[PDB]
Formats: sequence, C-alpha cells, structure tokens
Amino acid sequence: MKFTVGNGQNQHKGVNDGFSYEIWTNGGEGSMTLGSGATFKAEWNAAVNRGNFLARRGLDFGSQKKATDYDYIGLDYAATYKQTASASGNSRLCVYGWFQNRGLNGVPLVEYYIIEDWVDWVPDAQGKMVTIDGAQYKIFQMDHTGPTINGGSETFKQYFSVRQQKRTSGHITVSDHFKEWAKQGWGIGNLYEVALNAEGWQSSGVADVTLLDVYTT
Repeated sequence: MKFTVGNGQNQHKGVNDGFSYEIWTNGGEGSMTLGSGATFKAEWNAAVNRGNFLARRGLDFGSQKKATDYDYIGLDYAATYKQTASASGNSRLCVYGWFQNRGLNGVPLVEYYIIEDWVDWVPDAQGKMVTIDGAQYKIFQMDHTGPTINGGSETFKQYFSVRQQKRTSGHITVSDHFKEWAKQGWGIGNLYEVALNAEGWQSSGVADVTLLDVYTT
C-alpha cells in the first residue's frame, strides 16, 4: 500500500495496525509504502531549492499526561537509509514527536528529535553530552518559529538529542532522553506521539524501515 506526494496531493496522513503514518512535501515528490505494524519504506526526490520532505510512523499517546510520567518508553528499529542527491541539502533519521502544552501553565510547546543518523547537516547549538543506551548524545534546545500541531506559525521550543556515532538500527530508551531533558530544567508537557521520522531538505534519498516497535511499560 503506497501513498505519493508532490504529484497533486502534498500530504497523506492516517493510521494502520495501530500506528500513525504521515508523508508530506513542499516542492518535492516522494512516497511511503506501508508494511505490517509500524514499518514503512519511503523515498524522496526533493533536491531542488527549498525542497522539503518528511515520512514518519509512530504511536499516538493522546496528549494525556506529562511525557516523563510514563515509566518506560522503548523504541526498537532497523532501517537502511541513504541520501542520493544533495542540492546543498540534508536529511535525518530520528525519533520524533511533540510535548503538548494545551491547558498547561508555564510549560512550552515542544517538538523533539532524537537523531540517530543524518547526512550533510544536522541541527546544533551549545549543548551537553550525555550517556543514554551506552552511547553518547549531545542534548540542546532552541527556539523555532513556524507551523505547529496546533495551527499556524508560533514561536516554540525544539529539544534535541543528537547521537554522536551514526547508526540505522538499535534500541532507544525514549523515556531516558525525556529524563535527561527534564534534568536540564526544560519544561515537559503532555506526550503527543513517539515516531520514527525520515526527513529531507533540498535532498533525495530512501529509508527502508523493516523493523519498528514503539511501546510503554
């Protein structure tokens, strides 16, 4: 089952087997092919000025409770991921989601990234190295202004963990990243979703996610 963007429709989002799916582009083309469960394969050609593409699948949490209230959140994945063109472009493979702050006081709206692999460029800022799942990640936060899960342009926060040693398979203790961000004093809203995300800016490539499991205990 395939969903194509950049040829009439710029987005498709839905659910299958209890896991979300979403593909979107501005100015590129691409497709996502679902597999069982949360698995999928995606391909994009957006190696054009301001070409932008995303494909992601994940577990919705309903924005019900503080992300760090969940005792354990695991994500296990295996993928092949390749960038094949770059017009001064880049891409990343990452865990992705939001902390919703609707109804919450003195808490920011957060889009978060746990970046496992990237090509040519990755976000960076003054940050701190931490050890999670036996591996080094740099954590930092930054302002961003743009469209949001809530509607049009606003100024919100992005939280990042960037894996120092790139990889395309393994176990992520997603709840340990949330704890590390919490330890910095950063505000933590209600968990919207936990997804695995392939995105590309002014690039082309493929991500074939053959294993993807997201769970909470």
